[PDB]
Amino acid sequence: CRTSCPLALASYYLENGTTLSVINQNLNSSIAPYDQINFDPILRYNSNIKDKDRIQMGSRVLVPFPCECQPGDFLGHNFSYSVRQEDTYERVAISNYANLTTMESLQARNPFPATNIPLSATLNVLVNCSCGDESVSKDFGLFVTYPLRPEDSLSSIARSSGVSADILQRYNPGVNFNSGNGIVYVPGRDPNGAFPPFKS
Ligand SMILES: *[C@@H]1O[C@H](CO)[C@@H](O[C@@H]2O[C@H](CO)[C@@H](O[C@@H]3O[C@H](CO[C@@H]4O[C@H](CO)[C@@H](O)[C@H](O)[C@@H]4O)[C@@H](O)[C@H](O[C@H]4O[C@H](CO)[C@@H](O)[C@H](O)[C@@H]4O)[C@@H]3O)[C@H](O)[C@H]2NC(C)=O)[C@H](O)[C@H]1NC(C)=O
Ligand SMILES: CC(=O)N[C@@H]1[C@@H](O)[C@H](O[C@@H]2O[C@H](CO)[C@@H](O[C@@H]3O[C@H](CO)[C@@H](O[C@@H]4O[C@H](CO)[C@@H](O)[C@H](O)[C@H]4NC(C)=O)[C@H](O)[C@H]3NC(C)=O)[C@H](O)[C@H]2NC(C)=O)[C@@H](CO)O[C@H]1O
Ligand SMILES: *[C@@H]1O[C@H](CO)[C@@H](O[C@@H]2O[C@H](CO)[C@@H](O)[C@H](O)[C@H]2NC(C)=O)[C@H](O)[C@H]1NC(C)=O
Ligand SMILES: *[C@@H]1O[C@H](CO)[C@@H](O[C@@H]2O[C@H](CO)[C@@H](O)[C@H](O)[C@H]2NC(C)=O)[C@H](O)[C@H]1NC(C)=O
Ligand SMILES: *[C@@H]1O[C@H](CO)[C@@H](O[C@@H]2O[C@H](CO)[C@@H](O)[C@H](O)[C@H]2NC(C)=O)[C@H](O)[C@H]1NC(C)=O
Repeated sequence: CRTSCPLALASYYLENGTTLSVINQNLNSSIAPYDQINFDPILRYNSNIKDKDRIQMGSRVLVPFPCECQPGDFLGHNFSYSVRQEDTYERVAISNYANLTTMESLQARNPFPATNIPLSATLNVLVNCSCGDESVSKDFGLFVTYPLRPEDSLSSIARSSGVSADILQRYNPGVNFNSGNGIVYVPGRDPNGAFPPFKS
C-alpha cells in the first residue's frame, strides 16, 4: 500500500439496545483489547459518553482499530466474530457490525454456507480504513470509517466533524453523502481533540 498509519477509527451507530461491551467484544483488537473491565482505549475517543454502563441510542461510538495493508493492496482490518444463535451474514453486517462491513464481503471471505453458519464458528470480518491522501491534504492522517445513514448529508457531516465539505468530498470523490448507505472516510481526532497530521 502507498500509505500506512498506526490506527483508524470505526463509527458505530447505536440502535436496538447495543452496549459498550458488545461493541468492544465485536471490534476487539490489540488496540482495543476486550477485558470487560477497562474500556479506556474506546472511551478516550468518546469524551461525550457520560456513563459507559448506560450508553445512549441514536448516537455514534468511535472505536480505534489497526489499519493494515490487505492482500489486494487496500487498507483494512480483519476482526473476528464468535457466532451466536440466529446470527446470519446479513444480520452480522447490518446489526452486529453496524454497516462497517457488508454481507457480500462476509460471505466471500468465510467458508460457511449462509443457511448453516455453525454455533461457535468464528467469522473473519473485514472493515476498511484510510490513512489519508497527501494530494488532498497534509493535515489529516487519522480517519473514521463512517457508514452513512439517511439522516446524514455532506453539510451535516462537515459540521459535526469540523472538516470542510470540499475536503470531505475530495477524500470521497464522486460519493453522494446524502445517499443513506455505504461508507465515507472522515478525518478524525486524537483523544485530546487535535487532528493527527498525514504521515508518509
Ligand atoms: C485477513 O484475512 C484474510 C482471510 O483469512 C487473509 O487472506 C489470506 O491472505 C493470504 C495472503 O497473506 C492468502 O494466502 C495467499 O494466497 C495466494 C493465492 O491467492 C490469490 O487469491 C486470489 C483471490 O483472493 C485468487 O483469485 C487467486 O487464484 C490466488 O489464489 C498465494 O499466492 C500466496 O502464496 C504466498 O505467500 C505465502 C505467505 O503468506 C508464502 O508462504 C508462499 O510461499 C507464497 O509466496 C498465499 O498463500 C490466503 O489465501 C488468504 N486466505 C483466505 C481465506 O482468503 C488476509 O491475509 C488477512 N489480512 C492480514 C493482514 O493478515
Ligand atoms: C446472507 C443471509 O444472511 N441469508 C439469510 C440466511 O442465512 C437465513 O437462513 C438461516 O440461516 C441461519 C444461519 O446459518 C440458519 O441457522 C443455522 O441453522 C442450523 C440448523 O439448520 C443450525 O444447526 C443446528 O444447530 C443445532 C444446535 O442448535 C444442532 O443440534 C444441529 O446439529 C445443527 N444442524 C445442522 C444440520 O448442522 C445452526 O446452529 C444455525 N446457525 C445459527 C447461527 O443460528 C437458519 O436455519 C436459516 N434458516 C433458513 C430458513 O434457512 C435466512 C432466514 O430466512 O435469511 C437469509 O436472509
Ligand atoms: C482481541 O484480539 C487480540 C488481537 O487479535 C487478541 O490477541 C491475543 O491475546 C493473547 C493473550 O493475551 C496473546 O497470547 C496472542 O498472541 C494475541 N494474539 C495476537 C494475534 O495478537 C486477543 O486475544 C483478543 N481478545 C479476545 C477476548 O478475543
Ligand atoms: C445498516 O443499514 C441498514 C440498511 O439501511 C439499516 O437497516 C434499515 O433500517 C431502516 C430504518 O433505518 C429500516 O426501515 C429497514 O427495515 C432496515 N433495513 C434492513 C435491511 O434491515 C440499519 O439500521 C443500519 N444499521 C445501523 C446500526 O445503523
Ligand atoms: C474494502 O475495499 C475493497 C477494495 O476496494 C473491497 O473489495 C472489492 O469489493 C467489491 C464489491 O464486493 C468486489 O467486487 C471487488 O472484487 C473487491 N476488490 C478487491 C480488491 O478485493 C471491499 O468490498 C471493501 N470491503 C468492505 C467490507 O466494504
